Amino acid sequence: SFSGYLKLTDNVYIKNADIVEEAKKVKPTVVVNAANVYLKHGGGVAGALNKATNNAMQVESDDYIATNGPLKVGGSCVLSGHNLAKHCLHVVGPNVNKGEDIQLLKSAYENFNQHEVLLAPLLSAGIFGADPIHSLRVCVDTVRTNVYLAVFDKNLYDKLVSSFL
Ligand SMILES: Cc1nn(C)c(C)c1CC(N)=O
Repeated sequence: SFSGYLKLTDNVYIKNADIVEEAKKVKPTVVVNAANVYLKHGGGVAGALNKATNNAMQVESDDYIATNGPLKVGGSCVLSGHNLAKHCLHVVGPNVNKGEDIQLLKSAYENFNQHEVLLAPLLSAGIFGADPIHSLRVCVDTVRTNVYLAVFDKNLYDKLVSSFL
């Protein structure tokens, strides 16, 4: 199962890890992707997860968008986890670099509550432009299911742990 995690709360755990390497090692039931409404997995966690699937995630995602249209900011969809997990929960957090409402980050984390355990990144952090300390706070105050957070950047991981209330 999950190893080397620091316990933050009853249900939130955190580790300085590459989420792709973590997924390949654990092969969890659910890996969360930091998706955009179009499921265009270009950069950040999405680009890295998609690249690990040899673009199979993008092919599947384009078929999903052709049938269903775009997701909502704060919304999600469950697709295949390919070689990384049983399922991938594509969750759209607000992108602050696109003027999206930061209040939608709580709605985005509510999607995690439909899954008993998840491997996930911090929503809206990184190239999405939100403060990762705020994202972790919304995560622990919103998610009630077991979430194992993978934070790629060591310096950010240390800052998140040392500032966690
Ligand atoms: C992979 C990966 N794992 N995690 C947690 C992040 C933020 C990434 C994105 C990247 N390094 O391209």
